[PDB]
Amino acid sequence: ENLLQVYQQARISNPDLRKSAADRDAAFEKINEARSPLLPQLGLGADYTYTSGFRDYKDQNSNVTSGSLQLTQVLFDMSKWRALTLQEKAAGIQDVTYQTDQQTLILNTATAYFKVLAAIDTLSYTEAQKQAIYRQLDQTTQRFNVGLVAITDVQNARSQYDAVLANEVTARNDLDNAVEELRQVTGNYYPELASLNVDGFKTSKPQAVNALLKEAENRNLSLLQARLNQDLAREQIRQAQDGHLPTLDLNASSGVSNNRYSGSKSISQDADIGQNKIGLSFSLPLYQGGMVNSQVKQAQYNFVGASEQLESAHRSVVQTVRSSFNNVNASISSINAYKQAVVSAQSSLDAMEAGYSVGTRTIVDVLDATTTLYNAKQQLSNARYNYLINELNIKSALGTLNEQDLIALNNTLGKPISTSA
Amino acid sequence: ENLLQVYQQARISNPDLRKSAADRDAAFEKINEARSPLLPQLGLGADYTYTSGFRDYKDQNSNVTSGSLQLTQVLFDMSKWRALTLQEKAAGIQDVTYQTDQQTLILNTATAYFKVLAAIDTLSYTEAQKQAIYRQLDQTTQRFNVGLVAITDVQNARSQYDAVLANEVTARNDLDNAVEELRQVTGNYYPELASLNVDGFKTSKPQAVNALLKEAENRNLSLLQARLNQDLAREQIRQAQDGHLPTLDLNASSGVSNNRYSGSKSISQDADIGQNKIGLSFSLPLYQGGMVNSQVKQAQYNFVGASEQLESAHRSVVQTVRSSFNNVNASISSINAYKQAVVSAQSSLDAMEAGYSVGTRTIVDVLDATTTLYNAKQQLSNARYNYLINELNIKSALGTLNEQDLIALNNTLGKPISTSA
Amino acid sequence: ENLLQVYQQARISNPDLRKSAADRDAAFEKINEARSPLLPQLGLGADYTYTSGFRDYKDQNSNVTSGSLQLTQVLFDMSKWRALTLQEKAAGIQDVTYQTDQQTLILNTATAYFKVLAAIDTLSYTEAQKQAIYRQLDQTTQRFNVGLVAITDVQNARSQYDAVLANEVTARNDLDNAVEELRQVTGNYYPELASLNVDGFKTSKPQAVNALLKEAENRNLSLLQARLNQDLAREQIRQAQDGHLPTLDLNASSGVSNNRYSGSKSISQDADIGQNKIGLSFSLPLYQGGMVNSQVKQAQYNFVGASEQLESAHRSVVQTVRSSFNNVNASISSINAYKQAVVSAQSSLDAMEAGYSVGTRTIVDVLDATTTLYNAKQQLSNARYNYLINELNIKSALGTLNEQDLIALNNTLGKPISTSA
Repeated sequence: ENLLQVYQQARISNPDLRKSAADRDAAFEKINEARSPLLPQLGLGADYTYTSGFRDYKDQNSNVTSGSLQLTQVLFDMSKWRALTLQEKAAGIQDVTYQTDQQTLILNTATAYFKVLAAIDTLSYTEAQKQAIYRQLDQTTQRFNVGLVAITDVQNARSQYDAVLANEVTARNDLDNAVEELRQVTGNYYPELASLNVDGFKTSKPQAVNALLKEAENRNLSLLQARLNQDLAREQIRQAQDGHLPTLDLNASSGVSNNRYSGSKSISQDADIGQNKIGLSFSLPLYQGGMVNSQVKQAQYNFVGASEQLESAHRSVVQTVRSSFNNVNASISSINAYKQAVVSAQSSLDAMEAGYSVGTRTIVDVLDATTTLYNAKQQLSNARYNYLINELNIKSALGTLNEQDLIALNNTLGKPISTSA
Repeated sequence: ENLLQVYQQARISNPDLRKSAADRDAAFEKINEARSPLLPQLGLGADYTYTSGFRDYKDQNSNVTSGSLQLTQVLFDMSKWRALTLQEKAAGIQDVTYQTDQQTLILNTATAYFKVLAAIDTLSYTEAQKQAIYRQLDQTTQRFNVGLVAITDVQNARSQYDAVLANEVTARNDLDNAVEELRQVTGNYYPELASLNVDGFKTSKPQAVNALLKEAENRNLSLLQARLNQDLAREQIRQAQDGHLPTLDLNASSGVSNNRYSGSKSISQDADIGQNKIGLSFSLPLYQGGMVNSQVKQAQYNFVGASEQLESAHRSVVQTVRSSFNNVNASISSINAYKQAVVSAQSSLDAMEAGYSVGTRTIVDVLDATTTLYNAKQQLSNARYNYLINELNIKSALGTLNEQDLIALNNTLGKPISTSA
Repeated sequence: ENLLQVYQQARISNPDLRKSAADRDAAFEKINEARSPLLPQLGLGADYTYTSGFRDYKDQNSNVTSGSLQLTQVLFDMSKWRALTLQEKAAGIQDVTYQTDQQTLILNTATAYFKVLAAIDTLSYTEAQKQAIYRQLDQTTQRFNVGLVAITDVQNARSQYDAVLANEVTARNDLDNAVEELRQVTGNYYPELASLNVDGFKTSKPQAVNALLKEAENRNLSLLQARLNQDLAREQIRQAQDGHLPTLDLNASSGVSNNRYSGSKSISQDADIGQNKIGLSFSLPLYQGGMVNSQVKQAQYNFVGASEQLESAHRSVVQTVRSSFNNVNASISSINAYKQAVVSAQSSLDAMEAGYSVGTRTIVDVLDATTTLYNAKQQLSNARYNYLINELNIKSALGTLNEQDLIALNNTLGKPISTSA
């Protein structure tokens, strides 16, 4: 149909993106799950015991029926506060991952679309190669039936034709499997896609690499995730440090009991009482053997690990940006080179035909020139499509990949073409 | 030896499969580990305190020697029941993974076997190519020593011979490394394997793709694992919902104590008592700040995630099945094409020899035709072996991969051949 | 600059290695975190309640102000001891992983260095190929302007020149991206590297494969990690078995309270008391429903799993060693073969030039011979560099990879060469 519509259908019906969204929302709710303990923790309890006497208390039994409405509340517990902040930061991380999955979806959809298109172009060029080989083979066959050309040329052409047939089979299989991958990405089978407009296709030199690097270190996603994890490790250090601190707990209750002491020797008086109390509960772990002073060092070493992960991510980002810039410029230069190559190879094929007419060159040279020509055409098409893919990879490293780049692309796509075979 | 015996030795002595089996059994025992808490939790305790008086209780000491035979039991705790069911479902999942590992073992063993065989065939064809090149080179050398052919042809043939030597070295290394991988899979080194019977080799068109897809969505393993995980997520939702519910606990004891109050101001009476009691313990978390109402939403979002994983698995399965069907048909068509190509290339080589005898064609064309012929033979052999591998991949996507398919294959294998070099 | 200096800069400024070191130290501190509980666990508590009377205790209130200096200590708890030993073993495992990361760093640095060098050599040979093609094209152009050669040869040469231009573009891009990867590894951009000294380059047959296998099974790192995990599983079995055992706990306190009973019906006497006690606390889980007898079976099955992982690691090690030995010998044989091929191809190119002068051979054959010659040169260079890489892979499987092997290598490197283009 088109690239934009394909991305729409994907975004609407892609499961990996939906799973990342689910995880994001699950984290944003784990936030409340962690806020819970800082809120009142009202409860309720009961009991019914039957005490007896095994020795020295013989015949002194009892029948209790107790209830309780225990309530709890936390006035100072920094560990829970830090866990809450940690969960907020993890939610931010999962949001970043959702963004990354959006970008990955756009990129994979475009990659599959252009793989399908390159497969179509390759199949068409291979079929054209086969047709040209068959034309030459038929010419030689007729000129042999009359008595001009020898069986040698016929057999050479037959061999080349068979090889081309095998290559065509391979190309058809590749095209079908590419359509299947496109389906796996989007969900539907596309019998007609939007082709490329080479009559107006043009390449634009990318922007300065230093500006790309600034925009990347500012807006990239893996780097952002790394620095978020660094902040998370800092907060973990603080969480561990908070182990040295006290923990208040405003308790409360509405206790009630119904004692019914029984037995012969039972002397105590049956009492049905109710006890309501409200009090605090301090705590201060003076010493624990080194749990806190060890968790702190662990958290500091994990913070070091996160800092090093951040540096590694910066290096990977620089590599990605530089490689994408370089291979974009390379795709441009190769487009130009393969254009010149196609022109020169068509000229050389005409010259080889002239020579075969004369007698200098041989049909094998003609067929090799034809193969070279059509291989050059294939390489040119693949270079165009790789240029597009590499532009997208650039815009991905920058984290500025969105439907707008896909619109800029779709502006390029022109007439439709079938995925048949 | 043969493919069936190789698979037997593997299944008997493959460590990855054994590890998956170990994990399966570990889960089936974690079942009982989780059933435990629902069973009585009898225990035993003791104590020996020496109380004193810091202020207002001075000279009022004590010496207690207490014992206890605490017993516990759970009459209503849905969280534990749901954990038990969860562990049962995880055991089912691990069983599915064990099945998947069985299939993967069969497939990897066959892949390695056929890689070794293709390496042997490639090495043999390369050696034959070298021998033909040397025959032509010796013919030219003699015809030059007599004074017919020029040094030019000798040097061309020498160059081609050297290139073939290098390719032969590469092929020998590949064969040896393939034998080593086969060993890594099975455990033993195989100096004689069972070759292919091309004199009776034939290709059977696979069954309809729609029937394949039905059988796959019914019997595939990744899809089954995905739906099992979906059910697991449902049970997790119920487990979380169960947080709103009460929790009974039938307590019990046989308490005994021996108080020996000491001190000058000690007025209480020394008592050696025994207290046996049996009672219940209700519980009802009216409010907790949102822990349950948050765990529930988390579980619902994880259920959504599992549903999306299931859809992704369905898509991947469709892709796998369609790709396997397509590349099977492609292997058939390529077998036929490369057969025709080998025939035509042998004919063209004979024609080039005739031409070199005449004077039209040149020795370079002869050697290029020979190289084409033997490359075509290599491609044909590799196409056969890939057809077999792709049949196996089909039967894997369907989840119907077992020793029976390997027997159907081994029926194909014929005379033995050595892995030497 | 050089290989040794590059490895120095890497080791000093590589983030992955630093992260592995951080994890190692974090484990060696988790050791103390786990030793903690076996040490005194002094604490401190307080309380302030206001009891009332709901029914039958009306007007019998209270105002307590309690304190406590609870102390704890563990005299027999085998679970904690086994956890301590487990953490020690995990620290050993992480140390092994740090060693593995050191080796991986050395190997990746060398791989990137030699990839860059091979890219430089390939680019230079491609530029030389282009220059030779242009020389032949200019000769033909002049001989056509005078009236000797036909437009046919001119066009053939033009086509070949264009193809070479495209290949040169690809090579330049590959070189730049390789330099970028080298940067990602080390941290700095290297405009001048140390080239290879082919004038004294030589290959040494590796040592016997059986000795390699002994040294590997003795000093390899994955195998060592596997057996360490096996021992860890044994200790886990013992940890689970320890669930049957008792658990003493030397309690202690310095309790103090200030009761201020209030109310009209309040008859009890206000008391400000202090209670200091010190006692033990036994424990003996006679029955638990099968938790211990199930954890034990789980640990035994996990021990089986670790044993199978160990066997798999042994097999993978054997495969790695045998493959490295084989492909080293293959690199040697291919070096020799490609040397002979380069010599013979240069001779054949001279012969083709002579023939074109005569009239037998054609310019297409000349250019094909030139392409073959320079492809052979590329293959020779790549074979040298792969021989070096495979020597390093050998020394890696043996676990004997260190700065000394890099020094042995750097001894090979000679004059410098630029990474420009």
